Amino acid sequence: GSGSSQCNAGPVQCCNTLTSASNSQAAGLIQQLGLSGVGANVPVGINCNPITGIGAGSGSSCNANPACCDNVYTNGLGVQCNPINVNL
Repeated sequence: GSGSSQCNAGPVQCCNTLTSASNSQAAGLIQQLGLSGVGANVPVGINCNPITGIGAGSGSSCNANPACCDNVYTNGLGVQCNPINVNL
């Protein structure tokens, strides 16, 4: 097991903050990568990494905010991050 059982759009992500692309944190990153097409209502994951360390929490989960994203860039910017159910 890799720990990425959830998320059909890729591997499981652990974001420092799940917010919208209208957030200054997100757009800062978005504009760092030069991402066009991401509107203000678009979901994004701030500082997201792939949760591939089984053992953190109840197994695989994020201490901050767990999400599934369409794309996650190495700066940690995720696009289209939907919140994962972790004892939601």
